[PDB]
Amino acid sequence: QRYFIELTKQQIEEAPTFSITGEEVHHIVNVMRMNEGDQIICCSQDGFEAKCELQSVSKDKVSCLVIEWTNENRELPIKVYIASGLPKGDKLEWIIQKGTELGAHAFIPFQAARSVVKRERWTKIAKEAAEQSYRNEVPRVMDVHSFQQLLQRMQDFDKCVVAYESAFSAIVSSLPKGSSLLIVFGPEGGLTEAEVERLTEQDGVTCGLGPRILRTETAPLYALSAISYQTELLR
Amino acid sequence: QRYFIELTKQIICCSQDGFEAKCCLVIEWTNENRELPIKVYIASGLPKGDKLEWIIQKGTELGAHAFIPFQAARSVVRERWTKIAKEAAEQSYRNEVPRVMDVHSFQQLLQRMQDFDKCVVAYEESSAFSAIVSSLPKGSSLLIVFGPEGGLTEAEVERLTEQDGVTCGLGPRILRTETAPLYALSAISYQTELLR
Repeated sequence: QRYFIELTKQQIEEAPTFSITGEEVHHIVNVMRMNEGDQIICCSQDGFEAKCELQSVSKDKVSCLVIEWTNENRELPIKVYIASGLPKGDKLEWIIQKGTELGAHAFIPFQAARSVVKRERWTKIAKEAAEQSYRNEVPRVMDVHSFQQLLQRMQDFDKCVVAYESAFSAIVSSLPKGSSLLIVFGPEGGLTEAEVERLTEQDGVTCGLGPRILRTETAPLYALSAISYQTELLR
Repeated sequence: QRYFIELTKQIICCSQDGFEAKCCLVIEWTNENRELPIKVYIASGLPKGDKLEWIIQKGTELGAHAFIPFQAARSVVRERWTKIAKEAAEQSYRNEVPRVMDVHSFQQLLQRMQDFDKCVVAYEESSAFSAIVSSLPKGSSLLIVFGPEGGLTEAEVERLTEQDGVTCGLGPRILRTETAPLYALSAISYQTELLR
Protein backbone atom coordinates (compact mmCIF):
# COMPACT_ATOMS: atom_id res chain seq x y z
CA GLN A 1 0.00 0.00 0.00
CA ARG A 2 2.70 2.61 0.78
CA TYR A 3 5.65 3.55 -1.40
CA PHE A 4 8.63 5.87 -1.24
CA ILE A 5 9.11 7.60 -4.60
CA GLU A 6 12.43 9.05 -5.82
CA LEU A 7 10.78 12.28 -6.99
CA THR A 8 10.14 15.54 -5.06
CA LYS A 9 6.61 16.87 -4.57
CA GLN A 10 7.30 19.60 -7.15
CA GLN A 11 8.71 17.06 -9.63
CA ILE A 12 5.51 14.98 -9.33
CA GLU A 13 3.37 18.09 -9.78
CA GLU A 14 5.41 18.81 -12.90
CA ALA A 15 3.29 16.61 -15.20
CA PRO A 16 -0.26 15.20 -15.13
CA THR A 17 0.82 11.68 -14.14
CA PHE A 18 4.11 10.17 -12.90
CA SER A 19 5.74 6.75 -13.25
CA ILE A 20 7.34 4.28 -10.90
CA THR A 21 10.53 2.54 -12.01
CA GLY A 22 12.69 -0.11 -10.36
CA GLU A 23 12.19 -2.29 -7.29
CA GLU A 24 8.72 -0.95 -6.55
CA VAL A 25 7.27 -1.78 -9.98
CA HIS A 26 7.97 -5.48 -9.33
CA HIS A 27 6.29 -5.20 -5.93
CA ILE A 28 3.36 -3.34 -7.50
CA VAL A 29 3.01 -5.56 -10.56
CA ASN A 30 4.33 -9.04 -9.71
CA VAL A 31 4.16 -9.43 -5.92
CA MET A 32 0.86 -7.62 -5.26
CA ARG A 33 -0.46 -7.88 -8.83
CA MET A 34 -2.32 -4.57 -8.97
CA ASN A 35 -4.39 -3.34 -11.90
CA GLU A 36 -5.23 0.03 -13.40
CA GLY A 37 -7.77 1.74 -11.15
CA ASP A 38 -6.06 0.42 -8.03
CA GLN A 39 -5.04 2.89 -5.32
CA ILE A 40 -1.75 3.29 -3.44
CA ILE A 41 -0.10 5.71 -1.05
CA CYS A 42 3.06 7.49 -2.16
CA CYS A 43 5.42 9.68 -0.20
CA SER A 44 7.93 11.91 -2.09
CA GLN A 45 11.61 12.29 -1.22
CA ASP A 46 10.82 15.54 0.63
CA GLY A 47 8.21 13.95 2.88
CA PHE A 48 4.99 14.76 0.99
CA GLU A 49 2.23 12.10 1.00
CA ALA A 50 -0.22 11.45 -1.81
CA LYS A 51 -3.13 9.16 -2.59
CA CYS A 52 -2.47 7.78 -6.07
CA GLU A 53 -4.47 5.84 -8.64
CA LEU A 54 -2.76 3.35 -10.98
CA GLN A 55 -3.44 4.76 -14.44
CA SER A 56 -0.94 2.47 -16.15
CA VAL A 57 0.54 -0.86 -15.07
CA SER A 58 3.29 -2.50 -17.15
CA LYS A 59 6.05 -5.02 -16.43
CA ASP A 60 8.71 -2.43 -15.65
CA LYS A 61 6.82 0.85 -15.55
CA VAL A 62 3.80 1.88 -13.47
CA SER A 63 1.97 5.14 -14.15
CA CYS A 64 0.13 7.05 -11.45
CA LEU A 65 -2.34 9.92 -11.15
CA VAL A 66 -2.34 11.80 -7.83
CA ILE A 67 -5.91 12.00 -6.56
CA GLU A 68 -5.13 13.79 -3.30
CA TRP A 69 -2.33 15.51 -1.34
CA THR A 70 -3.06 14.34 2.19
CA ASN A 71 -0.99 16.96 4.03
CA GLU A 72 -0.44 14.33 6.73
CA ASN A 73 2.75 14.51 8.75
CA ARG A 74 3.49 11.67 11.13
CA GLU A 75 7.06 12.53 12.05
CA LEU A 76 8.16 12.97 15.67
CA PRO A 77 8.57 16.67 16.54
CA ILE A 78 12.22 16.04 17.42
CA LYS A 79 15.01 14.08 15.71
CA VAL A 80 15.94 11.06 17.77
CA TYR A 81 19.08 9.14 17.06
CA ILE A 82 19.47 5.64 18.46
CA ALA A 83 23.01 4.48 19.21
CA SER A 84 23.10 0.75 20.03
CA GLY A 85 26.03 -1.36 21.27
CA LEU A 86 26.06 -4.30 18.83
CA PRO A 87 23.61 -6.81 20.35
CA LYS A 88 23.74 -10.56 19.74
CA GLY A 89 21.48 -12.81 17.66
CA ASP A 90 19.34 -10.62 15.43
CA LYS A 91 18.26 -8.01 18.03
CA LEU A 92 19.51 -5.15 15.87
CA GLU A 93 16.87 -5.86 13.21
CA TRP A 94 14.16 -5.74 15.90
CA ILE A 95 15.64 -2.49 17.18
CA ILE A 96 15.60 -1.02 13.65
CA GLN A 97 12.17 -2.27 12.81
CA LYS A 98 10.27 -1.26 15.97
CA GLY A 99 12.44 1.81 16.22
CA THR A 100 11.24 3.01 12.81
CA GLU A 101 7.60 2.18 13.69
CA LEU A 102 8.14 4.37 16.80
CA GLY A 103 9.56 7.41 14.98
CA ALA A 104 13.34 7.11 15.35
CA HIS A 105 15.24 9.44 13.01
CA ALA A 106 18.39 7.40 12.45
CA PHE A 107 20.31 4.43 13.84
CA ILE A 108 23.99 4.27 14.80
CA PRO A 109 25.36 0.82 15.72
CA PHE A 110 28.72 0.80 17.48
CA GLN A 111 31.25 -1.69 18.80
CA ALA A 112 30.92 -1.77 22.59
CA ALA A 113 33.32 -3.15 25.23
CA ARG A 114 30.84 -5.86 26.19
CA SER A 115 29.62 -6.40 22.60
CA VAL A 116 30.09 -10.17 22.30
CA VAL A 117 30.11 -10.03 18.51
CA LYS A 118 24.32 -6.77 7.17
CA ARG A 119 23.81 -3.02 6.76
CA GLU A 120 22.20 -3.62 3.37
CA ARG A 121 19.55 -5.75 5.08
CA TRP A 122 19.22 -3.17 7.87
CA THR A 123 18.45 -0.40 5.35
CA LYS A 124 15.87 -2.74 3.83
CA ILE A 125 14.28 -3.43 7.22
CA ALA A 126 14.01 0.29 7.92
CA LYS A 127 12.37 1.02 4.57
CA GLU A 128 9.68 -1.65 5.05
CA ALA A 129 8.95 -0.62 8.65
CA ALA A 130 8.85 2.89 7.25
CA GLU A 131 6.26 1.83 4.64
CA GLN A 132 4.06 -0.08 7.06
CA SER A 133 4.01 2.66 9.69
CA TYR A 134 3.25 5.57 7.39
CA ARG A 135 6.44 7.46 8.09
CA ASN A 136 7.12 10.53 5.91
CA GLU A 137 10.78 9.53 5.83
CA VAL A 138 12.94 6.39 5.90
CA PRO A 139 15.38 6.36 8.82
CA ARG A 140 19.05 6.12 7.93
CA VAL A 141 21.15 3.30 9.34
CA MET A 142 24.82 4.27 9.74
CA ASP A 143 27.96 2.16 9.55
CA VAL A 144 29.01 0.33 12.69
CA HIS A 145 30.98 2.84 14.72
CA SER A 146 33.99 2.19 16.89
CA PHE A 147 33.37 3.39 20.46
CA GLN A 148 35.80 6.23 19.72
CA GLN A 149 34.05 7.30 16.52
CA LEU A 150 30.75 7.54 18.35
CA LEU A 151 32.39 9.87 20.89
CA GLN A 152 33.35 12.21 18.02
CA ARG A 153 29.78 12.27 16.68
CA MET A 154 28.31 13.65 19.91
CA GLN A 155 29.15 17.26 19.08
CA ASP A 156 26.67 17.36 16.20
CA PHE A 157 23.57 16.93 18.34
CA ASP A 158 21.64 19.32 20.54
CA LYS A 159 21.57 16.81 23.44
CA CYS A 160 22.75 13.34 24.38
CA VAL A 161 21.18 10.97 26.89
CA VAL A 162 22.91 7.82 28.08
CA ALA A 163 20.48 5.07 29.11
CA TYR A 164 22.17 3.84 32.27
CA GLU A 165 21.52 3.75 36.01
CA SER A 166 15.67 11.22 36.25
CA ALA A 167 16.96 13.72 33.78
CA PHE A 168 14.96 12.07 31.00
CA SER A 169 11.55 13.76 31.25
CA ALA A 170 13.33 17.08 31.84
CA ILE A 171 15.60 16.91 28.82
CA VAL A 172 12.89 15.54 26.54
CA SER A 173 10.34 18.12 27.65
CA SER A 174 12.86 20.95 27.17
CA LEU A 175 13.76 20.13 23.53
CA PRO A 176 12.25 22.34 20.83
CA LYS A 177 10.56 21.37 17.57
CA GLY A 178 13.26 20.30 15.12
CA SER A 179 16.06 19.69 17.64
CA SER A 180 18.29 16.62 17.73
CA LEU A 181 18.67 13.97 20.41
CA LEU A 182 21.25 11.19 20.67
CA ILE A 183 20.48 8.26 23.00
CA VAL A 184 23.13 5.57 23.50
CA PHE A 185 22.39 2.10 24.86
CA GLY A 186 24.80 -0.68 25.89
CA PRO A 187 24.68 -4.33 24.77
CA GLU A 188 23.46 -7.37 26.75
CA GLY A 189 26.47 -6.90 29.01
CA GLY A 190 25.69 -3.17 29.31
CA LEU A 191 27.89 -0.08 29.00
CA THR A 192 31.07 -0.05 31.09
CA GLU A 193 32.10 2.31 33.91
CA ALA A 194 34.95 3.47 31.68
CA GLU A 195 32.57 4.03 28.75
CA VAL A 196 30.07 6.03 30.84
CA GLU A 197 32.93 8.25 31.98
CA ARG A 198 33.87 9.06 28.34
CA LEU A 199 30.23 9.65 27.37
CA THR A 200 29.63 11.93 30.38
CA GLU A 201 32.66 14.09 29.55
CA GLN A 202 31.27 14.50 26.02
CA ASP A 203 28.14 15.99 27.62
CA GLY A 204 26.26 12.68 27.67
CA VAL A 205 23.89 12.64 30.67
CA THR A 206 23.02 9.33 32.33
CA CYS A 207 19.30 8.64 32.75
CA GLY A 208 17.18 5.82 34.10
CA LEU A 209 14.21 4.63 32.00
CA GLY A 210 12.03 3.39 34.86
CA PRO A 211 12.89 1.09 37.78
CA ARG A 212 12.58 -2.13 35.81
CA ILE A 213 15.68 -3.53 34.06
CA LEU A 214 15.23 -3.52 30.28
CA ARG A 215 16.81 -5.66 27.56
CA THR A 216 18.89 -4.00 24.85
CA GLU A 217 16.16 -4.44 22.29
CA THR A 218 13.61 -3.08 24.82
CA ALA A 219 15.26 0.12 26.14
CA PRO A 220 15.11 2.18 22.93
CA LEU A 221 11.47 1.20 22.39
CA TYR A 222 10.45 2.58 25.78
CA ALA A 223 12.50 5.68 25.06
CA LEU A 224 10.90 6.39 21.66
CA SER A 225 7.44 5.63 23.02
CA ALA A 226 7.92 8.01 25.97
CA ILE A 227 9.11 10.81 23.63
CA SER A 228 5.98 10.29 21.55
CA TYR A 229 3.79 10.42 24.65
CA GLN A 230 5.37 13.66 25.81
CA THR A 231 5.78 15.54 22.53
CA GLU A 232 2.58 14.27 20.84
CA LEU A 233 0.03 12.99 23.42
CA LEU A 234 0.45 15.62 26.14
CA ARG A 235 1.57 18.40 23.81
CA GLN B 1 20.89 -13.69 40.53
CA ARG B 2 17.18 -13.39 41.29
CA TYR B 3 14.65 -16.18 41.79
CA PHE B 4 10.94 -16.34 42.58
CA ILE B 5 10.07 -18.74 45.43
CA GLU B 6 6.55 -19.67 46.57
CA LEU B 7 6.88 -19.32 50.32
CA THR B 8 5.48 -16.00 51.52
CA LYS B 9 7.38 -13.77 53.98
CA GLN B 10 24.70 -14.62 47.60
CA ILE B 11 21.48 -14.30 45.59
CA ILE B 12 18.23 -12.32 45.54
CA CYS B 13 14.90 -14.01 46.34
CA CYS B 14 11.33 -12.77 45.91
CA SER B 15 8.45 -14.18 47.93
CA GLN B 16 5.11 -15.11 46.36
CA ASP B 17 3.55 -12.03 47.97
CA GLY B 18 6.21 -9.78 46.43
CA PHE B 19 8.82 -9.20 49.12
CA GLU B 20 12.38 -9.05 47.78
CA ALA B 21 15.29 -10.34 49.89
CA LYS B 22 19.09 -10.62 49.77
CA CYS B 23 20.19 -14.11 50.83
CA CYS B 24 19.39 -20.20 52.36
CA LEU B 25 19.73 -17.43 54.90
CA VAL B 26 17.74 -14.19 54.66
CA ILE B 27 20.30 -11.47 55.34
CA GLU B 28 18.17 -8.43 54.45
CA TRP B 29 14.83 -7.28 53.09
CA THR B 30 15.49 -4.76 50.35
CA ASN B 31 12.12 -2.95 50.69
CA GLU B 32 12.30 -2.37 46.94
CA ASN B 33 9.24 -2.54 44.76
CA ARG B 34 9.51 -1.95 41.01
CA GLU B 35 5.91 -2.54 39.95
CA LEU B 36 3.90 0.11 38.12
CA PRO B 37 1.57 2.26 40.20
CA ILE B 38 -1.47 0.91 38.31
CA LYS B 39 -2.56 -2.61 37.33
CA VAL B 40 -2.37 -2.85 33.55
CA TYR B 41 -4.02 -5.82 31.86
CA ILE B 42 -2.89 -6.50 28.31
CA ALA B 43 -5.61 -7.98 26.13
CA SER B 44 -4.31 -8.85 22.70
CA GLY B 45 -6.07 -10.44 19.77
CA LEU B 46 -4.19 -13.65 18.97
CA PRO B 47 -1.41 -12.77 16.52
CA LYS B 48 0.56 -15.00 14.14
CA GLY B 49 3.88 -16.86 14.39
CA ASP B 50 5.41 -16.22 17.82
CA LYS B 51 4.29 -12.60 18.29
CA LEU B 52 2.41 -13.29 21.53
CA GLU B 53 5.62 -14.74 23.01
CA TRP B 54 7.26 -11.40 22.21
CA ILE B 55 4.39 -9.41 23.79
CA ILE B 56 4.55 -11.46 27.02
CA GLN B 57 8.28 -11.03 27.38
CA LYS B 58 8.63 -7.35 26.53
CA GLY B 59 5.39 -6.49 28.31
CA THR B 60 6.50 -8.20 31.52
CA GLU B 61 9.71 -6.19 31.48
CA LEU B 62 7.60 -3.07 30.94
CA GLY B 63 5.20 -3.62 33.85
CA ALA B 64 2.20 -5.62 32.60
CA HIS B 65 0.28 -7.00 35.56
CA ALA B 66 -1.34 -9.68 33.40
CA PHE B 67 -2.02 -10.86 29.86
CA ILE B 68 -5.36 -11.86 28.31
CA PRO B 69 -5.06 -13.47 24.88
CA PHE B 70 -8.39 -13.67 23.01
CA GLN B 71 -9.79 -14.75 19.67
CA ALA B 72 -10.23 -11.65 17.51
CA ALA B 73 -12.27 -11.47 14.32
CA ARG B 74 -9.09 -11.15 12.26
CA SER B 75 -7.26 -13.74 14.30
CA VAL B 76 -6.01 -16.65 12.20
CA VAL B 77 -5.66 -18.94 15.23
CA ARG B 78 0.21 -21.71 27.61
CA GLU B 79 2.83 -23.52 29.66
CA ARG B 80 5.55 -21.98 27.50
CA TRP B 81 3.90 -18.54 27.89
CA THR B 82 3.97 -18.81 31.67
CA LYS B 83 7.64 -19.79 31.45
CA ILE B 84 8.36 -16.74 29.26
CA ALA B 85 6.60 -14.52 31.84
CA LYS B 86 8.53 -15.86 34.84
CA GLU B 87 11.94 -15.59 33.14
CA ALA B 88 11.08 -12.08 31.92
CA ALA B 89 10.04 -11.25 35.47
CA GLU B 90 13.30 -12.69 36.80
CA GLN B 91 15.66 -10.67 34.61
CA SER B 92 13.78 -7.37 34.92
CA TYR B 93 13.56 -7.35 38.74
CA ARG B 94 9.78 -7.36 38.86
CA ASN B 95 8.34 -8.31 42.26
CA GLU B 96 5.51 -10.17 40.56
CA VAL B 97 5.23 -12.80 37.84
CA PRO B 98 2.41 -11.68 35.56
CA ARG B 99 -0.16 -14.32 34.82
CA VAL B 100 -1.27 -15.11 31.24
CA MET B 101 -4.94 -16.11 31.25
CA ASP B 102 -6.53 -18.83 29.19
CA VAL B 103 -7.31 -17.77 25.66
CA HIS B 104 -10.75 -16.17 25.84
CA SER B 105 -13.27 -15.76 23.05
CA PHE B 106 -14.49 -12.22 22.25
CA GLN B 107 -17.61 -12.82 24.37
CA GLN B 108 -15.57 -13.87 27.39
CA LEU B 109 -13.50 -10.73 26.85
CA LEU B 110 -16.69 -8.61 27.00
CA GLN B 111 -18.05 -10.28 30.14
CA ARG B 112 -14.74 -9.63 31.89
CA MET B 113 -14.65 -5.90 31.15
CA GLN B 114 -16.94 -4.90 34.05
CA ASP B 115 -14.23 -5.97 36.51
CA PHE B 116 -11.88 -3.18 35.49
CA ASP B 117 -11.77 0.40 36.67
CA LYS B 118 -11.19 1.63 33.12
CA CYS B 119 -11.12 0.06 29.68
CA VAL B 120 -9.17 1.50 26.75
CA VAL B 121 -9.54 0.29 23.18
CA ALA B 122 -6.42 0.81 21.07
CA TYR B 123 -8.11 2.16 18.00
CA GLU B 124 -8.81 5.51 16.37
CA GLU B 125 -11.78 6.31 14.08
CA SER B 126 -11.94 10.10 14.65
CA SER B 127 -6.93 11.09 21.98
CA ALA B 128 -8.29 10.61 25.50
CA PHE B 129 -5.38 8.24 26.48
CA SER B 130 -3.20 10.65 28.46
CA ALA B 131 -6.34 12.05 30.11
CA ILE B 132 -7.36 8.58 31.33
CA VAL B 133 -3.96 7.34 32.52
CA SER B 134 -3.13 10.65 34.20
CA SER B 135 -6.35 10.33 36.18
CA LEU B 136 -6.19 6.72 37.41
CA PRO B 137 -5.47 6.66 41.15
CA LYS B 138 -2.65 4.40 42.40
CA GLY B 139 -3.82 0.82 42.74
CA SER B 140 -6.50 1.06 40.07
CA SER B 141 -7.03 -1.39 37.23
CA LEU B 142 -6.62 -0.64 33.53
CA LEU B 143 -7.52 -3.04 30.70
CA ILE B 144 -6.20 -2.04 27.26
CA VAL B 145 -7.53 -3.92 24.18
CA PHE B 146 -5.42 -4.58 21.05
CA GLY B 147 -6.39 -6.25 17.75
CA PRO B 148 -4.23 -8.79 15.90
CA GLU B 149 -2.52 -8.16 12.56
CA GLY B 150 -5.10 -6.16 10.56
CA GLY B 151 -6.66 -4.69 13.67
CA LEU B 152 -9.83 -4.66 15.68
CA THR B 153 -12.97 -4.68 13.54
CA GLU B 154 -15.49 -1.84 13.50
CA ALA B 155 -18.13 -4.34 14.67
CA GLU B 156 -15.85 -5.35 17.55
CA VAL B 157 -15.11 -1.74 18.52
CA GLU B 158 -18.84 -1.03 18.71
CA ARG B 159 -19.41 -3.89 21.15
CA LEU B 160 -16.41 -2.84 23.25
CA THR B 161 -17.88 0.70 23.32
CA GLU B 162 -21.24 -0.70 24.42
CA GLN B 163 -19.32 -2.10 27.43
CA ASP B 164 -17.70 1.23 28.30
CA GLY B 165 -14.26 0.85 26.71
CA VAL B 166 -12.99 4.12 25.22
CA THR B 167 -11.24 4.27 21.86
CA CYS B 168 -7.82 5.93 22.03
CA GLY B 169 -5.08 6.41 19.48
CA LEU B 170 -1.45 5.64 20.40
CA GLY B 171 0.18 8.36 18.33
CA PRO B 172 -0.03 9.06 14.60
CA ARG B 173 2.25 6.22 13.38
CA ILE B 174 0.72 2.86 12.48
CA LEU B 175 2.02 0.38 15.05
CA ARG B 176 2.28 -3.38 14.37
CA THR B 177 0.33 -5.80 16.58
CA GLU B 178 3.33 -6.57 18.80
CA THR B 179 4.50 -2.95 19.02
CA ALA B 180 1.32 -1.39 20.37
CA PRO B 181 1.26 -2.87 23.87
CA LEU B 182 4.91 -1.92 24.37
CA TYR B 183 4.14 1.72 23.54
CA ALA B 184 1.13 1.87 25.88
CA LEU B 185 3.10 0.38 28.79
CA SER B 186 6.07 2.67 28.13
CA ALA B 187 3.85 5.74 27.97
CA ILE B 188 2.26 4.59 31.22
CA SER B 189 5.58 4.30 33.08
CA TYR B 190 6.52 7.70 31.67
CA GLN B 191 3.39 9.43 33.05
CA THR B 192 3.09 7.68 36.43
CA GLU B 193 6.78 7.14 37.19
CA LEU B 194 9.10 9.63 35.42
CA LEU B 195 6.81 12.66 35.47
CA ARG B 196 5.39 11.64 38.87
